[PDB]
Amino acid sequence: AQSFLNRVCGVSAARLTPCGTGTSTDVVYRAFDIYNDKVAGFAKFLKTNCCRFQEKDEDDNLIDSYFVVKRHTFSNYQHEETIYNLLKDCPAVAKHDFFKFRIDGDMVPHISRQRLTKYTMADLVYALRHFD
Repeated sequence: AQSFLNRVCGVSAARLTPCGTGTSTDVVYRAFDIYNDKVAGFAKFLKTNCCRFQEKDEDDNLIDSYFVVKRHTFSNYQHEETIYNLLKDCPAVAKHDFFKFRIDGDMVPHISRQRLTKYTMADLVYALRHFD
């Protein structure tokens, strides 16, 4: 519902406006740099397992800061929690926030990264190397 948004902004000061639907994911077309068993390369894929929330300034201005909450597996969910707890104290590590929110009869785990930007650096490099 709406309380999901009230959990996402968690404890800081947001002023958060949804960036899509209600409480589900949002498709985007973003440049990835991927290598595994099947696909390999630097190409524009279409990412769809995140929820985006854009931060509102005072004066109800829209500021360049997005809360990106990803919802994915449970087994992966802790591994990332452990490694974050290890690297927590670095200055360059985007502040994470791990929780579990129930939708239907499931407390599905979410991992929210805070105060990130619209475009990553892969997007800059792609846009400047494949220029049309």
